[PDB]
Amino acid sequence: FRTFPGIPKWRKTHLTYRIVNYTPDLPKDAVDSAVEKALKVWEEVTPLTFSRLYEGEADIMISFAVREHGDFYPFDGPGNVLAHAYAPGPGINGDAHFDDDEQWTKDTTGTNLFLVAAHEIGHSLGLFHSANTEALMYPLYHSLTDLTRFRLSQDDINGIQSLYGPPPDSP
Ligand SMILES: N=C(N)NCc1ccccc1CCCCCCCCCC(=O)N[C@H](CCCCN)C(=O)NO
Ligand SMILES: [Ca+2]
Ligand SMILES: [Ca+2]
Ligand SMILES: [Ca+2]
Ligand SMILES: [Zn+2]
Ligand SMILES: [Zn+2]
Repeated sequence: FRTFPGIPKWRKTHLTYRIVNYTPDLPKDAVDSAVEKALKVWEEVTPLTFSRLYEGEADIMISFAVREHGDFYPFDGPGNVLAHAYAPGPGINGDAHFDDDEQWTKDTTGTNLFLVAAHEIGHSLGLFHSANTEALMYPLYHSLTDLTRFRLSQDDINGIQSLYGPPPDSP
């Protein structure tokens, strides 16, 4: 696995997130659910937990945008770049932006928000891209991915636990 230069990481266990805006592609509940599920994937392999804020500045600010949207990395329209996130830290760091020129769906008919979100939260937590072709952190989306068999690879777990450690206990 790979981390960010300087190995940035959250210095606290209880993190907060907030959905800044909503895409027209899906109903609000579908967006909230996808994000919650993406966060759950990581909470179960670390001693971290997440709480939602509806106002103010949360650690992880989530939003949808198109083309130029404020940062040094404008989106490219439909296809190619699907989203991007920033390493742990204050301000824009830890935030995740989704390209709304993509057709976000709850399933795989279009671009599954859950899968992409899970990958982005990986960056928000301090993980960069992996060369391991089975890792969630390997930068490649495929429409034929089977959601029912989704799970983190050992490379993703090793990586995230090298930063925050494993959960205090297990079933
Ligand atoms: N087959 C495997 N292992 N797939 C994982 C994987 C494993 C298990 C289940 C699903 C997936 C796919 C998750 C989707 C990951 C996103 C795919 C990358 C799309 C292109 C993109 O948006 N790239 C930017 C890079 C921007 C750089 C611009 N210079 C990025 O990465 N942002 O975060
Ligand atoms: Ca932030
Ligand atoms: Ca795009
Ligand atoms: Ca869209
Ligand atoms: Zn952005
Ligand atoms: Zn990525």
